Amino acid sequence: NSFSGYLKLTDNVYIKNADIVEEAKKVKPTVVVNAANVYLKHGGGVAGALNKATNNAMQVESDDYIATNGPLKVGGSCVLSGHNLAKHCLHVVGPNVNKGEDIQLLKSAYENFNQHEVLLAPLLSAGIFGADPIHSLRVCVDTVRTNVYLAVFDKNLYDKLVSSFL
Ligand SMILES: O=C(O)[C@@H]1CCC[C@H]1c1ccc2cccnc2c1
Repeated sequence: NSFSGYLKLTDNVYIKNADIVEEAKKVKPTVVVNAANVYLKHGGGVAGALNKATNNAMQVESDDYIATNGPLKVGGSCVLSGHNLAKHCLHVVGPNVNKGEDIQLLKSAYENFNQHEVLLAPLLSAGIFGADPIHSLRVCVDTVRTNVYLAVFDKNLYDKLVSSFL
């Protein structure tokens, strides 16, 4: 949890223009959040990048979790190993609004972060999930009560979020 270069947006939300994989490899936080789907198949977006950085150890562990426990619900989460990236990975499922899942479930998704005092995380439901990223930051701000360090890869998006939040 030795984060460097973040800007404090609210009492508990911090943001940085950084690759979440690089932030995890250097900081080794207690919790890194994955933007997962219900079967924990880490094919693209942040999930694909985190899994590749574990050289597929995350996917093998995720497949065993699913075979034993079944899929997650949209808005739900599970805690698995963080492997070489963190102590734990909190796999959280935001709604895929491009497939008709309700945007209301983005609040339920962010509610999972409140179970952990400090988290390194991406924006949920943004990117391949189709939600507006600034809307996702607003829901994070309105819902998360614990300390969250958001890593935003794209500089154009980062600048847009900071201008809209400040
Ligand atoms: O922070 C961003 O710019 C986006 C917004 C929501 C998903 C974020 C993201 C971050 C790292 C990534 C690495 C690899 C691939 N996709 C990635 C996506």
